[PDB]
Amino acid sequence: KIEHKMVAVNGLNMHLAELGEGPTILFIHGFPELWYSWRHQMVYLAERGYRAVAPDLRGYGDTTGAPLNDPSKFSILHLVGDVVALLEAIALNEEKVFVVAHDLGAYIAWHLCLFRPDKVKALVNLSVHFSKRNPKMNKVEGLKAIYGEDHYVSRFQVPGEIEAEFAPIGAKSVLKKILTYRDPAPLYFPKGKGLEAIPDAPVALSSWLSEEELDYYANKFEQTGFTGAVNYYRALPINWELTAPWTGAQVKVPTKFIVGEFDLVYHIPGAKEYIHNGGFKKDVPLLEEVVVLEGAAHFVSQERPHEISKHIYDFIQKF
Repeated sequence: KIEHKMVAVNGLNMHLAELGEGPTILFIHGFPELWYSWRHQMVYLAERGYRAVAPDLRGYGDTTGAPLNDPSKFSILHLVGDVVALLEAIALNEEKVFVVAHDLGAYIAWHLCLFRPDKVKALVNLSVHFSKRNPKMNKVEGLKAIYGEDHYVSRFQVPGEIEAEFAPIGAKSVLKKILTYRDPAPLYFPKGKGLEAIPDAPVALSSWLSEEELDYYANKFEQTGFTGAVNYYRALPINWELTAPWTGAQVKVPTKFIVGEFDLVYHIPGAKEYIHNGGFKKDVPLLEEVVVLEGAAHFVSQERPHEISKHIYDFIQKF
């Protein structure tokens, strides 16, 4: 079974979940997730001679030491810093390791590969495509322009506001709503209206999530709150300023990209065109073909654990 340790990483006490032995695979979770989201893949890959490592990121679960009052400490540079420190601590010998990441974890991973391609052998990213930096505006301003104030990324900007919205509702209901979400439209959180703006899917579609599995998540966020998680989104404006030096730069790491057909991120305007029609291959010259999972929504690691697990294995076996 899975071992859990606390490692000192970049001024954090970082919780790390470990299973297996062999070459290392670093798993980076998304929002609003935990090491626990990789559960199926850790097992599948450990049993096949890989060493699965999955941290809780800064601000999430059992990882501690990050000031919730200051979003700026959740900038993309801090995050990539954490990963690098982590790899020094636990990779040790291995010149290079395999990375698998989802959602914001994918965002972090892209930047890991931009900033330190010497550390990564090969990459599997889920949900979030490489996004070219828009010299005109940042993502928050861009998404707010298209979808309005109620767009979740906007509502998340001001500290306390979204936490206040969730307070009366409880972690469990909120997590259920999000994890179970299937619409390709983005989420909205209009002021005072709680979760009422989010449509429900047929209960049958979310059978992959179990009461037990949901409770794991609910119990963690009950104790930590959502501030650490949400601060990632808060740091997006600064992230734009800080990533200026990498205008025009390319990811030089062999990459596989997998996305669910109904993934809200896949349906950002221009995303499909960018992904399928060449732009994505231009920025990521070693992108081996894109995989779209038919009938899958955002949380593919958990919704389609076999398909995901197998794709990961078939790709890293090449190396």
